[PDB]
Amino acid sequence: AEKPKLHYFNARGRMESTRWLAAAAGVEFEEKFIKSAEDLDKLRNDGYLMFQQVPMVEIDGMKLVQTRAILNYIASKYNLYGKDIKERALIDMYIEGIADLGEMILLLPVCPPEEKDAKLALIKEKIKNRYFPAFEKVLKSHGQDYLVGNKLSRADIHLVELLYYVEELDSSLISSFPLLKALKTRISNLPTVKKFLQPGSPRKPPM
Amino acid sequence: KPKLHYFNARGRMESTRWLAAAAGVEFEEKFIKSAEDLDKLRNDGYLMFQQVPMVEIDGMKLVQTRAILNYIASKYNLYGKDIKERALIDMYIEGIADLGEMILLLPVCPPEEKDAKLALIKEKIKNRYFPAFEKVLKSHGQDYLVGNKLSRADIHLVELLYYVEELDSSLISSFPLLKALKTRISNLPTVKKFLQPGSPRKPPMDE
Repeated sequence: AEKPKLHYFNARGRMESTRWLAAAAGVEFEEKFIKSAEDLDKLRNDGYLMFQQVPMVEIDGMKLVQTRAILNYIASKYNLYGKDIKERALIDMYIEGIADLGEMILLLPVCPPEEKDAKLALIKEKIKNRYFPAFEKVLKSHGQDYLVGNKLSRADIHLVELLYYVEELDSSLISSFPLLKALKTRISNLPTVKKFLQPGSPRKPPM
Repeated sequence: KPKLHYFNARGRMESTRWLAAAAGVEFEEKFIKSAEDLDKLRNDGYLMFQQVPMVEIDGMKLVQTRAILNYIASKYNLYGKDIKERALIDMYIEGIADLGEMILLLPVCPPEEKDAKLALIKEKIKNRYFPAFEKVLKSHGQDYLVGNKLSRADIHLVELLYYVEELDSSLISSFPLLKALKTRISNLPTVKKFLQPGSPRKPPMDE
């Protein structure tokens, strides 16, 4: 078959969690960077973007836009979405929480300086009182190596992706959560993830 | 019977009310009225991220809108036949949610920004979203968005068409197929029942 093709800017943005997930799944893919406005216009004009926006991933005859659509399909194809419907609910619950926190951090740079030193305080407070304790609690509930069904899933990947960004913001934030640390160590040590974390992978830098 | 915990309002629960009801599911609701109605669910451990919507369903307490919806869509055979169908469904409904979201928080928009944000929402409706969906209907000529059969995508799009009608009734005017769909979907027994006075269908907010 043809290798999936990822169309985005040569940046993290809204395409990174897809890069992490496909790499974690050991899926080989090609990137096509948008590097000019005219490049993006090429895409619209050719009819490649349903809602005129990227990320778009070409995969299995499809031109999938919308991060959640692209990720849902990849997680499913490569068996990282639970073994049943109830497992998918826990997974969706977890990863939607991660997306919410993700979202905040993603857009934190593109706001005013006036709204900034409170939005940061508000992010850090939610990490430490809402988000991190909830994932710790889940890992403590079962004592197992993965978040769901004692098997690696997209929740592990997306959370560990998130714990990497949380590190860049403030490395002290995980410090009271030992099981999250252990998870971040365990997942970074999986062969595919470890390859992704190595220099030269498709992992992107911060802005 | 599933139990919706939300405020007595549309909010982030309404699209679940539509979907439950389209699928012939009787649910109960439990309305939060005070900040200490909310505060009870948090300390009771009922909310994973201390937030509503929450649905009690099949022994789970599911939070996050997308988790609830995905679960209900699959359980009631409204999520397509396979992963490729779901992907087209996901692509479509995430587009819908993106527009839904802009419309959902128009009321809470800073008042000096409201004029531009409203004007931008209409531009997107007219140029981005409504044509994408007209083009889909026109490409297969079939009565439903996906798989020649009822899916959550038809339900979510129709719901949106009603919020767009409340905003500006001219917007749908040159989208014949969107018009045709809104009509056919609103005459499905369960939906017609939902649109009738005295259902769990919630009003627009006003203050």
